[PDB]
Amino acid sequence: EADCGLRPLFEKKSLEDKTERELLESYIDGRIVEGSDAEIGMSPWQVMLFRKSPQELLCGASLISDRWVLTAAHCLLYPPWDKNFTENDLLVRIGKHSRTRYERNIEKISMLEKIYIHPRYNWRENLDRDIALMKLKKPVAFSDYIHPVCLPDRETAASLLQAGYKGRVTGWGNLKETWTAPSVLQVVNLPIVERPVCKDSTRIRITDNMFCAGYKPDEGKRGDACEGDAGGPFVMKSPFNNRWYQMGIVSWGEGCDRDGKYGFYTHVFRLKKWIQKVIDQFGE
Ligand SMILES: C[C@@H]1CNc2c(cccc2S(=O)(=O)N[C@@H](CCCNC(=N)N)C(=O)N2CC[C@@H](C)C[C@@H]2C(=O)O)C1
Repeated sequence: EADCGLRPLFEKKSLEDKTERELLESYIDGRIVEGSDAEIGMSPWQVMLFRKSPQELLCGASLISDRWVLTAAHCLLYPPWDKNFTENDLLVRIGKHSRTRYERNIEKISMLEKIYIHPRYNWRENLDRDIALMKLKKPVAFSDYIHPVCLPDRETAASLLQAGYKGRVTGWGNLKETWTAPSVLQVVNLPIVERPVCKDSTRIRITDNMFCAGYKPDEGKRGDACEGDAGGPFVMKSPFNNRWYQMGIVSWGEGCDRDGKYGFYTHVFRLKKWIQKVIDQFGE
């Protein structure tokens, strides 16, 4: 996308969201709290993936063009639970801040033309390459509240996706609500963890198409990956062109809020080839 990574209400407008300068600095602070209410238009690529019959929220996602939504394959397909949603079992709302409040002339809704899951998406073991692209029927117009997010390049992925560096999840606590055995848009900034540690922390076979984020718990923080939503986006603001890049789809995890457990994600850049191939050779 020629226009992405720049929020209409922020970067385009010289203003900067309260908690962002702790992302560029990747500098951790003296606070127990981590996530709270997210401000108006703080993430204009956030997409609400819905089930049709009955009506319910499934996953979060991301607008990348006026045509393509990006998400975790699991949201659409999981045969251990015979979960196979077709194009017309699902819909999307964009520009939503309040979970239960229609903002007039502001929020949009759309049905899907087609669904594209990854071919060697290993849903049989560890949800390898948990990625999926959704094409829209009627295309959406970018306003102040709807804007596409950027995709990483080789320089950005090498320079940003390292341990200690920080990223950000946004959602509506779907996850938290689903596995607690909540209202307006949530934002919680998490740091990237060492792949040596990611492995170490889980009994489950991980791949390079996967990375983890969270806090090692000898530095007691209340920063949990469950305040967002499944299939949601992981984003990191680049200090080389101000642009916000999506780095990892919220993939999977063990339990939720606990010491020395981290949210694993799809390695977006590592699959940059696939995503782009379908936009270049299928839509428009
Ligand atoms: C290979 C994975 C391993 N784990 C699981 C699987 C399936 C069902 C439930 C689990 S869970 O209990 O460990 N945890 C849930 C919820 C925890 C969310 N953690 C995060 N920090 N993201 C989960 O990972 N998943 C991912 C797979 C889907 C199918 C169910 C469920 C979810 O709703 O996100 C398959």
